[PDB]
Amino acid sequence: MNIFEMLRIDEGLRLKIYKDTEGYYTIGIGHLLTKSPSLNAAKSELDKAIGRNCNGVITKDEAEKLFNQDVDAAVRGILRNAKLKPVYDSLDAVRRCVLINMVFQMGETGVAGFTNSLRMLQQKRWDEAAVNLAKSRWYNQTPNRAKRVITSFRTGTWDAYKNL
Repeated sequence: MNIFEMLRIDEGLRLKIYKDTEGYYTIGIGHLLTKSPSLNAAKSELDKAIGRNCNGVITKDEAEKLFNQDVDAAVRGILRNAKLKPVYDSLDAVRRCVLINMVFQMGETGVAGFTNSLRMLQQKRWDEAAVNLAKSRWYNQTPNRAKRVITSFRTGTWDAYKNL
């Protein structure tokens, strides 16, 4: 299991513009297009992102390209962020993927806000950190995904995804 497979499980693949869990216009593998209520705004962002007139629809290849970009941008974001970098550097391979999953979903800024949890992961207090992470809007809103993530940090293995 790797970061792409893991995110492909959590986000799904959709080749037509759709609304995410929060109501935002999204495409492919969790690629947010716009927070704007306008489907047109969305289709506009899409064409700009793909470089073609897509009329709200993309190909598998195009979804994967956006996916490649997104994951890269997530890793680079972590590496450039003063709060995240040290956490990431302190973690093992599996847990690093897990942090990436969070950043892909909620953005750098969003994860960097989880001060206490970050500190606990840094300290390798797995159980404590799992309980702290569970006390969030994130968890309450997407509990099945959050639980997979939390369990992954908890055990440091891919069991939660070997199911799926």
